[PDB]
Amino acid sequence: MSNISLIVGLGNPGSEYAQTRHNAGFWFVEQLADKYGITLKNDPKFHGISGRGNIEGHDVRLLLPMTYMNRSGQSVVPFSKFYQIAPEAILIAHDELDMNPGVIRLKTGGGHGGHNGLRDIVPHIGPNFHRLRIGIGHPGSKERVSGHVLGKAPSNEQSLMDGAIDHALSKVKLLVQGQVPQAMNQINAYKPA
Repeated sequence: MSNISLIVGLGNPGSEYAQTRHNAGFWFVEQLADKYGITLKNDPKFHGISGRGNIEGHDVRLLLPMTYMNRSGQSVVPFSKFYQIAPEAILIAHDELDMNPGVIRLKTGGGHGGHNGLRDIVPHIGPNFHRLRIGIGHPGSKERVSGHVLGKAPSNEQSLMDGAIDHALSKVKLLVQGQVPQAMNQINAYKPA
């Protein structure tokens, strides 16, 4: 398998969305960046904030679109095309409504599952990139979905999510080194301690 060479976190720009559940992807990539000392800088050419550096012996790019969530493809697509990165070398971290806080899964392929950031990406690069689905819970009804993803989690649910993100972070070495089945097994087995 392809090594993962581009890791994307999905979310919305600005301090009012930084702590919301819909920025789970940003939390993961920001924390990865600082773990490895990768600096994320403004990258207006690609409508995002990006960085590059060594993670566990491999040269990896990191991207946070600054397009707003529903327009994420306007950053991910031209960036991946410019650097000639195939979908199979891409990991996209995002909030997943269909999984509870503290649940996290790595998935390869499939569609957007209703996720409005992935909806903007699958059409243009196809589906065969990897996803880190960070569970944020489902509020109860189709009506409350928007206020839930656009809201800040209470501290109990947030700890659960952070625990899950910390675990995936510890598996990034397998991902960048091409070890995706092993990483999938090991990420997908997580349960809160």
